[PDB]
Amino acid sequence: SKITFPKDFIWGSATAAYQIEGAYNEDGKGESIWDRFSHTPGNIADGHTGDVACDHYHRYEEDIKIMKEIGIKSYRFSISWPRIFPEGTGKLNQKGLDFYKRLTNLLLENGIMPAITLYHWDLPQKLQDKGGWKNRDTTDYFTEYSEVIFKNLGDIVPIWFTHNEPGVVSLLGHFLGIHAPGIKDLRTSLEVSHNLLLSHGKAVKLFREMNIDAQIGIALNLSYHYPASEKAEDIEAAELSFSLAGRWYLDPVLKGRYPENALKLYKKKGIELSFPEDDLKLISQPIDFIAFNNYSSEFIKYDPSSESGFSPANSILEKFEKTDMGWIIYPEGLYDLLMLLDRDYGKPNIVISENGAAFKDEIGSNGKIEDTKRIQYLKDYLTQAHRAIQDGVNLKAYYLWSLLDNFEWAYGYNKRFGIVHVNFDTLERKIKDSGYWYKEVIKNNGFLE
Amino acid sequence: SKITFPKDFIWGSATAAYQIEGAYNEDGKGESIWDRFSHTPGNIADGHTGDVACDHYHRYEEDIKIMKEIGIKSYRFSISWPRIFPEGTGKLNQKGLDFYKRLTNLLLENGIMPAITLYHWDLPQKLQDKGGWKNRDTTDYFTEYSEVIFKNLGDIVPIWFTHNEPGVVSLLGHFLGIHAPGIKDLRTSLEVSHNLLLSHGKAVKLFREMNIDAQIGIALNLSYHYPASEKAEDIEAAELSFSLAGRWYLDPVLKGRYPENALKLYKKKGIELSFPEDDLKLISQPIDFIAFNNYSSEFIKYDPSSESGFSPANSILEKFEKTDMGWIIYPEGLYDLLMLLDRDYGKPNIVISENGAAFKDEIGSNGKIEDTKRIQYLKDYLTQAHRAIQDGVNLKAYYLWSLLDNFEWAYGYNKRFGIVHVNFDTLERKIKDSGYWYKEVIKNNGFLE
Repeated sequence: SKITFPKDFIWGSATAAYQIEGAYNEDGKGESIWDRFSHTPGNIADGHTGDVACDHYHRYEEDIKIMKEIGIKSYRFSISWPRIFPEGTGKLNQKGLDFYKRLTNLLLENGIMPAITLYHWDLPQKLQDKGGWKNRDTTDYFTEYSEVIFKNLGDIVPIWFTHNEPGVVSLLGHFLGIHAPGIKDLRTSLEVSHNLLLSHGKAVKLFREMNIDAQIGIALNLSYHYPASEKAEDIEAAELSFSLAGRWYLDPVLKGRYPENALKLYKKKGIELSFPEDDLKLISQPIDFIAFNNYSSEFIKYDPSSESGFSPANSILEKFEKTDMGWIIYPEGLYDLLMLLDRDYGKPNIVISENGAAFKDEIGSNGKIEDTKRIQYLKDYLTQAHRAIQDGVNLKAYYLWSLLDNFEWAYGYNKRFGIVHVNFDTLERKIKDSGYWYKEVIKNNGFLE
Repeated sequence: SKITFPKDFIWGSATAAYQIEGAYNEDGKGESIWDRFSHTPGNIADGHTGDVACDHYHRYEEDIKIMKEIGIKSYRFSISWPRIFPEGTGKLNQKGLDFYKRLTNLLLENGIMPAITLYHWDLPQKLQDKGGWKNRDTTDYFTEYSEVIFKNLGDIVPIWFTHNEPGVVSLLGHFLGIHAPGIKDLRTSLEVSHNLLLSHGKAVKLFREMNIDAQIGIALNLSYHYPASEKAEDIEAAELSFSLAGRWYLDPVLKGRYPENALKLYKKKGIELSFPEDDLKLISQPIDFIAFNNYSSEFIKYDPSSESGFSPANSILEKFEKTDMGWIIYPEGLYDLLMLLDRDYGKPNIVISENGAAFKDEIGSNGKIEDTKRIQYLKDYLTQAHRAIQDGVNLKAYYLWSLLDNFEWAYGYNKRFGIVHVNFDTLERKIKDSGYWYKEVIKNNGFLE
């Protein structure tokens, strides 16, 4: 029927600093927890690292020329804290500022709109030696680094994101220890989650003290959690999952409270931590939008066997086509989530910081990546993005993960979310057909479903 | 019978940069191969690191005050290449220069004589990413860093050392892989040995050209290798040891050649390497003294089972008292060595860069270390040091390993060579009776054995 998005609708594409930049020990960059986690056997697939990656630190001219060829209206990227403070606090590395100052000024001049994320998982490894995000002092040092970025880049950068997916940091990084910094303790994982949100609060508070003419938010990891069957135990098992997962960070930020059903689950395993009541008021600090990262959806069943009181319903999930990551494809799962954010947090302004997919790419005998599946995935999800805007959602932006094939954390370079293929041996970019598609979607401001 | 050393004789004590300094990521210091090797499980005992160590970087005032309170006339220490050049070459780091500038000036102003080692194993990790010592271009970068140190600290600082124990670096670090950078390939272990020596040559050749009013040398790991029995297979086995071990580095430096018997061992397992045979004239470059590091002596027997063609004669070695390291005590094994270097290399000027011993220390109820064994060890070895000077040897200096308790590489902090006890929780120095002994031994010159 032709879908057309709002005229003012910002199209964009996203990347992260460690994932693409490289140059892990150049121009006075301090070590990050990821440099350190990446160097140790057993952590990354095939013993990959982010030492070189896409080498975006040197080749950012070539990238921007590509970005403009496709003609994205907004490039979402991450600032490396260790390039701005190698020691987390103290001596400013002016080289690392200049790089991001330059990059932003090349974006503005090429008519592309900058969208900065202030913490995309790096954490200087020096703050990790004094406890990292467990040491509350880190939340102040985050604010110092936030301050210096705002002074320099404040006004000229419209869209800000304090943190990317604090959910995965605390869960994978501090409880399961298959992300950096590789810690494995439940109590610590909950102390960090708080200390992260607090750090978001302190940045917003400072962002209002300075009065930067720009919009700030927080990028959360969010999926819809559907019950396995419309039965009291399974509906409740799902509501507890979403609470432990995405509502644990949504409710403190937007409702100035932690979800009760989750908190009860923690104390039933003999764990309470007395969050000071003032900290939640500081976390709840009003924000100009909520941003989130979606890819799939979860199907939870009741399970006394898991100490959680629930588990995935693998019976149901083995009915969907799966991405290369093993994650189900379910486009409507996006719509229902948008509607959940609309009908639980007061019709806020919504941004999509990340949405995309990972399929096995090849360069064919024609020297081209014909990733019809990625394209299929994309347009399916974007039809449900549109559907939600039609039914009254305030979705202001869509950022495609990712612009470039990059370092996918504990999977290494074995998974490609890029719309621009990157050969990690030659560092040659080949714009995918999902790149050329996206270009036309931005131009036409839609596609004929 | 009282022994008295020459009146000019320089008494000293020795430490290394990574073993005491700490501040492993402060004031722009680049990562080293040791920082990297320490941070990986299964390398260092009890997962110990040199991240903090004795924290000499911040507490050097205190450590000089002690150095002056005890006699010592010269302090031998190591400069961290990564503090000078974080990337091994290119951008300076003036904060790293100023630290070692300031340190040396406090030594000259407290009437103590500086003795600098230029490479004590902390190769910048960036150069290890481009092949490290196996990439010949590291032997040029070594010279660049040497240049900058000579410009600033050349004429002041009388004693220099190009390398520390390049025998261990190549054997442990690049064949056995139990030292940094952890590599396990024989071929690569000999290519590095050559590249290290070559790097020594280039530094001495650059020294002079600049015309620095001071003496340069090289600190080599050196024992004596006694045959198990006075038999043709055992005498020869012992000669082939030594040749692999210490002579491999002695002969190239002082004779301009590699030991034949050894080279013949390496071609018998199908391994040659084309020495450009003019590098060897650059390595052989005359040098003002030869320095070495002795602790024990080896007793080799013939062994067709060991693909070496020899092994330790455990039958004999189990008749000596043993240090905490498991190394035999044999004082006369110093003398015979001091006669072997005196005979076979043209009565050179000799320095002892290191001697000392590791015994289990306790703080008694009197809050004092009564390390009678360390004192016993010391005086036993020094008596044979004297004996060699009486029988003609040109031994100009003795440096006690070590001033402080430190990071003993793969053994962690489990081993104490120090004459100054260091508590690696509090960082409190308690001078170790062996310390107080050594103060009197410097003041009255020798001692009554």
